[PDB]
Amino acid sequence: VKKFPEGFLWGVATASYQIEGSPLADGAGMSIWHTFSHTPGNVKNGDTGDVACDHYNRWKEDIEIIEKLGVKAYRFSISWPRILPEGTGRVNQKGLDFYNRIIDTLLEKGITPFVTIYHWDLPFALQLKGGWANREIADWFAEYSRVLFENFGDRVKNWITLNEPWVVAIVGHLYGVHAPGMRDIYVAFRAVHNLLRAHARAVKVFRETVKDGKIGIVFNNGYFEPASEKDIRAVRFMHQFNNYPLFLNPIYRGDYPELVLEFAREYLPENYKDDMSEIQEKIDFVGLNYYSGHLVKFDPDAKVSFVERDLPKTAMGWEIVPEGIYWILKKVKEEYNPPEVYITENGAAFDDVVSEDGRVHDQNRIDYLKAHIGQAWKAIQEGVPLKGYFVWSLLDNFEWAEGYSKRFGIVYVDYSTQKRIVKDSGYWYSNVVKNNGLED
Ligand SMILES: O[C@H]1[C@H](O)[C@@H](O)CN2CC[C@H](O)[C@H]12
Repeated sequence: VKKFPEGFLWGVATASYQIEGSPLADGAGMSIWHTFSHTPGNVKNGDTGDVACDHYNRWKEDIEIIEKLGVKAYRFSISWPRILPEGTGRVNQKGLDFYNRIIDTLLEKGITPFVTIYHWDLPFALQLKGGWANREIADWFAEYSRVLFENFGDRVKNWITLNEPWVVAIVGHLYGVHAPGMRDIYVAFRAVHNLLRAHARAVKVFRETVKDGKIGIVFNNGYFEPASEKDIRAVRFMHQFNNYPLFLNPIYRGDYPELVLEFAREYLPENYKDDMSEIQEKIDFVGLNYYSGHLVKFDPDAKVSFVERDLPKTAMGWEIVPEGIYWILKKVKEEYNPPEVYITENGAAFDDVVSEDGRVHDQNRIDYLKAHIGQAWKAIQEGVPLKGYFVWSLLDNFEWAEGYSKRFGIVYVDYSTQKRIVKDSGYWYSNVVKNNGLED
């Protein structure tokens, strides 16, 4: 058997825009995901977050599912424009009320809330003022975070400033595949830098307002392997750029990673080091998301291309490489030694079907999760201070530019009826949580 530490936090995760629907209900302002998805051509099948899983109405039911599964922690995000419809200034009590009910319910049911302050749904009003490209967002984000802390910090004690700031910056502002849908490398690197400044300002406000809780930040990570000797530097660059070092080198060491500076120095503000002392504001934990591995080789035509491997893949076409989760956990301890780590997302999209027996037989997803949980266990045996693990996601949901076409839930959602059907993977996970680990 593989038993986890006493009190290890088994969780599930969601994000506001992906599950809630009702984006303009009760005085909410538009987000950049509302306006991005309502722009033709941006999202597969013209899908939007208008209805999603209708969690805005079905939240009590969904939490009852978490409870019934015995899951111990719920990572969810707050929609900024539900709270401050113009991004700064006016606070919307109905927005606070929505999350207050969720928080109180979780606590009543003995489930630990982990709140993601920013999970990509920037108020559209702030995008008009440049959004993450504008240095003043450190102020706007600080003011937003302060509202959350003042209203919820008496009850919520575990906070995450930003979800995947690499994606926010690069996918949103260089690739243009996510909101706000821009393709400018100078903007994208100013967004990187402003994300860090905003994160640090929020941590600073947190220390002034919630003297009893913990705060961290969540990064996407891939397991990059070289296509050979030589290539190994291509791997070094992808790790430094795409993984936690882009942000943790500033936080812990006060500068960007060496190979990021080699590639991107000219795109960063001329005097960006002036902000590094503030960026080093102390954090309580590091959240790592992990899903996939990539074979990487140097390619002269960022000087990196991916090499497709004949490995099992998910419906995203992502290679399944469970040892990657062990690697990234080892590597983060070795590089920055954060006092606590969480796996804040791990999961898989498969072509789920409801069988004639009314069940969803996702053995592929069970196998995926089991292998990664096993590799995480290993890291713990070797001294990584991993305190919890969160499955992405509780529910099938709006998967950004792929729309509803990609199902990551351990619970199936029939969008025609909003019916929830717990998948075999959800039942399997509940048993893992109950046993505090693998093989009964
Ligand atoms: O739905 C998104 C989520 O909002 C992000 O935090 C990153 N994720 C990685 C896998 C899947 O793309 C999931």
